[PDB]
Amino acid sequence: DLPVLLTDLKIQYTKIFINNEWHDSVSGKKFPVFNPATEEELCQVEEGDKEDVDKAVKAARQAFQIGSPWRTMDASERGRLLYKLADLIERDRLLLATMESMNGGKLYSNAYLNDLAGCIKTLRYCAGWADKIQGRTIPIDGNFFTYTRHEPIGVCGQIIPWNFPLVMLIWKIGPALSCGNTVVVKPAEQTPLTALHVASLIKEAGFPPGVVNIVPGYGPTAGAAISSHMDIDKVAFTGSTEVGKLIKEAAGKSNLKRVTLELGGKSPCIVLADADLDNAVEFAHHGVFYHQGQCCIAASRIFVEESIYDEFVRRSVERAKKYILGNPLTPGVTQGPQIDKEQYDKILDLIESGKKEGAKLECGGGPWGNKGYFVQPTVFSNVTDEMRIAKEEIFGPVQQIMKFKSLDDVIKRANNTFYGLSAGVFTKDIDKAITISSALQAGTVWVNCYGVVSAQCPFGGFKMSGNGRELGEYGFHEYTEVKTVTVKISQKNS
Amino acid sequence: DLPVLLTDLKIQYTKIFINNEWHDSVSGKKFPVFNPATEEELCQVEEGDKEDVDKAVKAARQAFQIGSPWRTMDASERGRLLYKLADLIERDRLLLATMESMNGGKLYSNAYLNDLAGCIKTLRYCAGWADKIQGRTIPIDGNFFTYTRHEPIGVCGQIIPWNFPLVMLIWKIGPALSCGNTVVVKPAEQTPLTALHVASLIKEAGFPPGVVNIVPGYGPTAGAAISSHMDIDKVAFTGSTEVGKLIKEAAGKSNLKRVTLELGGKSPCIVLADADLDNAVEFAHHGVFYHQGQCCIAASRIFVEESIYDEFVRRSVERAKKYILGNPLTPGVTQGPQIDKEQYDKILDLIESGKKEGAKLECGGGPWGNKGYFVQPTVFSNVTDEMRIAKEEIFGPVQQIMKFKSLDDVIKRANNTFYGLSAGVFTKDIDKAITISSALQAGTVWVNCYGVVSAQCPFGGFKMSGNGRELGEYGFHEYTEVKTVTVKISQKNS
Amino acid sequence: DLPVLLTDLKIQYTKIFINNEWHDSVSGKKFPVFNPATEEELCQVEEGDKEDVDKAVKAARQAFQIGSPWRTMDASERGRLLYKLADLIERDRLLLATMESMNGGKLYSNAYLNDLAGCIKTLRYCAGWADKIQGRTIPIDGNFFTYTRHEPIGVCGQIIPWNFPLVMLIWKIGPALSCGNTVVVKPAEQTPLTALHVASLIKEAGFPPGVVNIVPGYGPTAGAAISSHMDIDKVAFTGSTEVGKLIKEAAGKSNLKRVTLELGGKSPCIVLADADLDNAVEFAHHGVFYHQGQCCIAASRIFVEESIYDEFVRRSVERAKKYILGNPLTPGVTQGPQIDKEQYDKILDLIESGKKEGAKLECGGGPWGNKGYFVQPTVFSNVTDEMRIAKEEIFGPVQQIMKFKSLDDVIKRANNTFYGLSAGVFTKDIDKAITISSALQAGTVWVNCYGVVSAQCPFGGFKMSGNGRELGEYGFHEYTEVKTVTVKISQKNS
Amino acid sequence: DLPVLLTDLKIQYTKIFINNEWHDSVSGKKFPVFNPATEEELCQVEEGDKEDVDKAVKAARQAFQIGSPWRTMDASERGRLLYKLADLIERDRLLLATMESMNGGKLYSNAYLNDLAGCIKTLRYCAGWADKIQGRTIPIDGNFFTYTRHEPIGVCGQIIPWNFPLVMLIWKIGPALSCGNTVVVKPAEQTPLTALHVASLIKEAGFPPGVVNIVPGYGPTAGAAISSHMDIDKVAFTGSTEVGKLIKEAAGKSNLKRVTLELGGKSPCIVLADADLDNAVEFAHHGVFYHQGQCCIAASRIFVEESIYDEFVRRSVERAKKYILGNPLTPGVTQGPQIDKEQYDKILDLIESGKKEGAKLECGGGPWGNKGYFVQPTVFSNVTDEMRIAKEEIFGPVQQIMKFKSLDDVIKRANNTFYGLSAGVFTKDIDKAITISSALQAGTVWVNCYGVVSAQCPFGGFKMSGNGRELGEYGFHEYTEVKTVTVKISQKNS
Ligand SMILES: NC(=O)c1ccc[n+]([C@@H]2O[C@H](COP(=O)([O-])OP(=O)(O)OC[C@H]3O[C@@H](n4cnc5c(N)ncnc54)[C@H](O)[C@@H]3O)[C@@H](O)[C@H]2O)c1
Ligand SMILES: Cc1nc2ccccc2c2oc(C(=O)N3CCCCC3)cc12
Ligand SMILES: [Cl-]
Ligand SMILES: [Cl-]
Ligand SMILES: [Cl-]
Ligand SMILES: [Cl-]
Ligand SMILES: [Yb+3]
Ligand SMILES: [Yb+3]
Repeated sequence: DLPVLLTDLKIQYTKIFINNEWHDSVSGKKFPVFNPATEEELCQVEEGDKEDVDKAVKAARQAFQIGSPWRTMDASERGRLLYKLADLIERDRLLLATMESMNGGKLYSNAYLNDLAGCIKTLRYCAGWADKIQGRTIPIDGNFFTYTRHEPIGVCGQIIPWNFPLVMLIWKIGPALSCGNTVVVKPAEQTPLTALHVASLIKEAGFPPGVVNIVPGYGPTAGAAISSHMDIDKVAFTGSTEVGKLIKEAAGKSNLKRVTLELGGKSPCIVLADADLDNAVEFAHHGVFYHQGQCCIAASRIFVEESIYDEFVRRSVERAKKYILGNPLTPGVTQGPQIDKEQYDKILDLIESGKKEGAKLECGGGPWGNKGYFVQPTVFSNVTDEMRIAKEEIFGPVQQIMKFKSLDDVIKRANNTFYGLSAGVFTKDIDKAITISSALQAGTVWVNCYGVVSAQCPFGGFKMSGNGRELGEYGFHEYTEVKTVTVKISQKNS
Repeated sequence: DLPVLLTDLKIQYTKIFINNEWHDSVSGKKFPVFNPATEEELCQVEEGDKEDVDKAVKAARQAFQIGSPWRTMDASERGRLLYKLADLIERDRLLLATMESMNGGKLYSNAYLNDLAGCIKTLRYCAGWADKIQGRTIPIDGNFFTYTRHEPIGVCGQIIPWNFPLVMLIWKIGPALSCGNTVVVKPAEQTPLTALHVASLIKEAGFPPGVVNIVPGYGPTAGAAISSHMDIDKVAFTGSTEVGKLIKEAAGKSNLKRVTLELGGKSPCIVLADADLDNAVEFAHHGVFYHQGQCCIAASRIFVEESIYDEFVRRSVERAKKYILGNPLTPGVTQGPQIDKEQYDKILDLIESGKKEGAKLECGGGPWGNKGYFVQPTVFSNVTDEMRIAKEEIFGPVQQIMKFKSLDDVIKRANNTFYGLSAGVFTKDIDKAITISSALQAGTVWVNCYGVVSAQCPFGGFKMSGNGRELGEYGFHEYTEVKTVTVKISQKNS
Repeated sequence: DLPVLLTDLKIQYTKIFINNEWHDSVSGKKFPVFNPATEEELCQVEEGDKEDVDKAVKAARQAFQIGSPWRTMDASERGRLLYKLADLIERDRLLLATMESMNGGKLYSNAYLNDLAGCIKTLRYCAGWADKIQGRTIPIDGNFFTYTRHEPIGVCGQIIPWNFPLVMLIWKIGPALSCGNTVVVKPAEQTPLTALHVASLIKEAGFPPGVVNIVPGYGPTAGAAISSHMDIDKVAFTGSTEVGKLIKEAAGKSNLKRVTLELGGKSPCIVLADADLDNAVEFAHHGVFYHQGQCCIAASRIFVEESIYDEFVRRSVERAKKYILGNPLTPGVTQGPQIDKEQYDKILDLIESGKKEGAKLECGGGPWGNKGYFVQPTVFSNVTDEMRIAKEEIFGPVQQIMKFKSLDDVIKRANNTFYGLSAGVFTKDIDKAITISSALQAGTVWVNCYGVVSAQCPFGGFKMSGNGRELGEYGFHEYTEVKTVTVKISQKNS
Repeated sequence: DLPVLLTDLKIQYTKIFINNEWHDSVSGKKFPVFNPATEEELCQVEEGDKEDVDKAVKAARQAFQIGSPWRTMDASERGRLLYKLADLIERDRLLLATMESMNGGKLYSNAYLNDLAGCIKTLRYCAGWADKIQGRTIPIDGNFFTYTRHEPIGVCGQIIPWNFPLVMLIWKIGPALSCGNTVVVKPAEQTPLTALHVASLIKEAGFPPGVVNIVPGYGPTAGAAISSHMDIDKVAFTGSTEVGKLIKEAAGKSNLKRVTLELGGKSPCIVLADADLDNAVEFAHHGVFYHQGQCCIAASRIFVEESIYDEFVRRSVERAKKYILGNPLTPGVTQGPQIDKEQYDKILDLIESGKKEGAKLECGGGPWGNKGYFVQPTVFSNVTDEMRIAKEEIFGPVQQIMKFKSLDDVIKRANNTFYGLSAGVFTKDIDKAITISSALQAGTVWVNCYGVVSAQCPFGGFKMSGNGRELGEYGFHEYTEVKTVTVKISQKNS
């Protein structure tokens, strides 16, 4: 069942968080924060800029110094702190899910049952790794004793998008903190509020000051200050391809800091004639429409074998026509608004390109309502590979359905993109499932499902959908720096 | 193609191998070695007993001493020696395959193309791990530096069966030597000859003396001397369930040495109605008949869904009726003899139990020829779970075919055995393949194939088919002894 | 600080725990449980025997069936249950530490601050591994897809000693449960009480019924029923060498179940002339006297370089003369009783052998008090390697101090034992610390400390001190069974 | 001993290597290649540019296609090919060492005994990993089967410097090929010759065409074509900080290809008063002077405790005054030339800055000879942290020696650099060795030695000395791309 907050949500935490204390901006400037379902201002937040990032980095650098509490405490106690933070987020789950929905335009049902549960589970997963991060002893040639330390990197700047503010906050700080790093987090200008509430819980849990610093503010200002900072050792980012390129360039020009990126995609589904048809239609539908299409792994190209193409298209339209748009906090509402004017304009412009370029509009195709950034759920059939809605990430509720008959050809078409975040394969054939998934150039391939993401699985893109992996055992590698120590000895023995 | 030796095979190495020198038995006694296809003596071999094992253990213990060449050389040089040994076996492949066939009653085609290639590949695989065996550095609670050494165990006694003399020799010494152990090997009394030739190549490759010692001789004498020896750290064994129990008991009574066992099985195949029928028939046929049925992973219970049962039975009989029995060295011969009188008697007695207990004899069912331990390839249909040929490992060319209709029931029937070495599943359904293989209590489960064994895969039994794993990354664990070293330090840092 | 229970301890849980319900013994028989400090009966407990073990195994087998709640729940939820159990033990820490002290004769200060903290930390460590136990995907030769499952083994019988009842209970059930096994636990007849209280918390935490079963009772009865049971897949044991041999023999005779043993030791310390002398004296003192000497890793042979031998002996005697014997619940008491009459008699008989065989009695040497199994802390100097107190594990407060001058010789003397659980090295020289620790045949080697044991470190013996490892990453291997699944595919790609 | 080539070296391979065939440049242009010891031209080589890189990438992309020989062959056969290549380089060791010395200005003794042995050993190490690169099976939440493939990335562009042409060629292609990638290699314009000879051996070994392509040519032309290429998946680079920044920027602007860099350093040694003084002087001397100082790990800041500073300085000068300069092919010659005019000018300009800024010139300080880019081995004492020779990587035979008395302060001074490739610690104190090495921000820390690099150890920089690691188990991660495959199943079991 779906419990709700029984009193009005009151916003309390609006300031910059550095050394576990609340700071005004150095400039004194604040910026507004809006509800995307009403277009109304929720509150003002301190606007961080380069001078505020500079204060946060100095705090994170001090907290990382040899001999500091965060460097010297047991790894198991790092894990304890993360498990306590997860307990506190669970305590404030109603508050946090409500704030996430109100600020992010996110269905409250999903915010409470999915985002908040993913936050809690991911933190608990990360807490468990803290004292299980291990180096090696190595049988080097010669009379030496050689071991490795998988040390924390140091100060990690982490730039977060607006589509999953809480989940992405925990995906970033969970592994970084578990490995022993300190962090300077820059939440999306649209959605700083839940991150600042989590900062209050980081204080309450007892993390040493400066281990986690949060600087709300804008991208070209605070974000660029992070990417180009001379004392940040690593930057992690999730968001647009364009900013990703900006970050890697600024990183190259400044101090060659380590960079990992996750940059969205144009993820394809291949539905073979032998697929469980109803299962494939349902998973591909949710794959493209989840969170109003504002998901990096959106299943935005669905290739269906000709023998079943028309049935797939009809059943997808039937399912797309069943949505209730409105305020994401009202029960029964099944689609909320897009985040803001920029994304809203982008979706409408791409929908129009689909009409003009000759796609078949099966349903939707325009805006909705008198307030809020709402877009009708839209289905396009007979899409071809050269159309804009086939090539560009839309980040809206816009589904593309294509036909194929040659399996060889559709794999090339699925791979013919600079993106490569995820893919789906729907078939009952063992051999096809293994060989197709091996052939797709995508970081996660789902077979007979879609959008299944768990803390135990590494997640990240092939090609221009990004570099590096998050979560799972493998993701923790990107938050460590390996040191080899080689000691001369009189005689070694195996 | 299949090259052959162009001169008569001459036997040269017949003595006990200790400290890289050839020893007569302490007793002076020798024992005969026979060709199972002719029942004629090939040569005499020095008979090792407890006093000879005692000399070999003293040599292996000396070679393992701290400061010795084998303990102090680079791990990478241990690997070099193993790769050189593989090169030398490849050089003597014609000789070794011929000797293996003549002594072991093994088809020369298989001996040359399969056993010898598996020997060479497994050695090269093991050589690659030598300098990649690594311990850990561990973020222990408190102000300590903790690391682990994955040391060699020490002197490993290794008792080998007669069905795959060379392959089992390399499966044992490859990992043991790669990890840095020293070994005392006791080949089967039936088949000492190829092991002694390999000992000549261990000398030629340059292994330090005492690293590999080979003591030919009998089970209750030399083998029991190994299992009960007070200075052997580990015993590894492949052979009968009965001896396996004898070894573990003697190990418990003496010095609590580590024991790993592989003890054969009664491995089942489940063939669902949707299986590729011809593929399933061919793999199950070879699965049961390979090397005259003298294989631990023999597919000796084949459960076939009723809808296709009669077709499966007919096609299996058709395939079983196509064999040519004779001397395993003559080209075109496709089935050789059983190893000796004991195995021959055991197979005939079990075949007769099948007739008496009411199985349907589809073909074969008796002995063959005027010399050699030959048994007609035999197929039984309508087998039921209480018959002796359903319960006891036969180790002969005797195939059992059963029907089922309830998938739930046939999994229980497949699991209703104290054995658990391997199983096969034949289906085109993705879900069935994953769920059935997860549900079978067997160490290796093949899907739409059978008998696929490679150096990269751990191999071993569930339940009374044995303990521990051989080969793959996981197998190397059983040839190391973990030491934790914990050092007090003034202050640790992550 | 050291909080205490503010009301009398009342014993509640005295029955057999099977399927999360409390059972009387099948026989109806109960046995008494005593306080070793007073020799007074505390309560009666249901006496489990073979028929009760048979009920527990049937319950554990049912809970392990494919499709059961414990097999199908998320690994992460297995970890959740373990973290909840740790929370509950932390809640009942005062109760549990008091009961442990009263039943086990264990100083309350240590019981509360060390045993209970080790229980809580080890459980939390084990909970973190549950969803991080992973198999492999393997690049096998040929056109196949090969992966491994690291499955739970199944029903694990776990026999626990009386010296660390709670800690050993958690060391056994923590890893077993984290890996997904079900367990049948047989606590020491002397000390069943804390295990039965933990069983009440296993119920409260919500573990599915039959996942943990606890059968109090005696060794030759309930314990032998476990070792010889035909449907227990693995037995783990900590206790005497003699029973260890009995278990491995019964395991070999019955169903070849997997066995791991930890069997105590005769652990040596080597103190070089350059050692921090006061540091070495203090660590070696606690190493031998901890928990009245009833510790497997007791530092029961201390070899000290001649130049500093007399100073080491004097300082050790000074420290040994500072103890206060009495009831382990009274504050300020620094040594409690031995567990029972058998251990008490054994210690006194070995002390007398030391006197007769010519050791120098520096202090102690006899019993103490009018009630309770108390032994004066005893120090022997000028011990030689042939004396009984040099060879046999004493398990009492009896310290042996020896001199050496040849480092080569003292390493041989340190290694000249069938035991091999642990060792200590005290030196300021880098090279000596690495080379000596590499040369000692012991499972844990401490450098400039002793007795440092943490959940992150594998723990176990070389030689006759046992087989296998507990805790750390490596310990989890012994609670999994590896299954290789190899799937035929049309074409593989790297 | 040191064998030599008995006939004149004849240069044969001067063309671009693509698809295992020799190509002229698309332009027709060639460039000269010089001997740095004589300043004389050795031969002309085809000059590759963007059009040639484009041909090589197309070939490498074709060789990486699903279904190709390199994608479908057994991993073990990838390893076979690498071991065969190592055999062939060993066969041509005299030829290759001579060519390396003549083209690279590298002492023949080192070229034959060190570079060529490192090439052979590193290849054999890499060959062993090929079929031991494994993914995971993961106990994900929900009813799913999840596994990972550690796939090759794809086409890897690899830009090589002139100081270790062969060793760096093998460090790049060894791991890349072992993991299954295809490569486009751009050797230094100064030193293309040995790489082209190795290309002839790649053909001879039987690597499929297009797996290894080598495009000799210049940095701003062929190198920039690689860094900015839209179909190269990863670029690896070793060389200057400045080019490293250029590569990462071009990578960010083009296709966000993965980048790893190794960029030299300013590596410090800390010599405590208790150090073995002669051992520290010898290791620090070779650490700074190896290969005429043209080593990334040059020990270019040596901090010595005041009590022993003057003795360290004298002994270092004594050792530096014992060199024989001349042609690196003549026996007895112990220092060769610098690579070219640019490096030569840079060294002399930095030597002069040392004089002007007030360092104490102990020996050397100017050029040498009438031909060749020779520099006298130069020692500076009383260096301070603000001088250019303290801050800038010199890449010449120029040693800096500094004093300290505060250990806290000297660690800060050691860390006060944007570099971070390596460091050395010289002390006999266990605690100091562990705590100092933990505190240094450097990728490899040697204790009581220096410059010990082996194929089993990961190697790479902290901070602006680069990102990622090469060699060892950890280095192989950077040549794989992780794919998560998650399959819906009816019910999972642990
Ligand atoms: N890490 C090392 O081992 C190493 C090696 C060589 C030089 N260095 C440092 O660099 C300094 C300058 O030496 P250098 O000029 O010969 O080094 P460099 O970085 O310019 O040359 C190294 C490699 O990079 C190539 N390259 C040059 N410009 C390029 C560009 N725009 N794009 C892509 N590739 C390009 C070169 O052709 C060569 O293959 C040296 O003095 C030394 O301090 C370090
Ligand atoms: C034997 C040897 N001794 C050395 C002593 C002092 C300094 C450097 C040394 C060295 O470098 C190498 C070497 O091949 N490198 C390439 C890889 C990066 C490191 C340099 C070998 C080698
Ligand atoms: Cl992985
Ligand atoms: Cl495995
Ligand atoms: Cl370990
Ligand atoms: Cl590592
Ligand atoms: Yb369906
Ligand atoms: Yb010296």
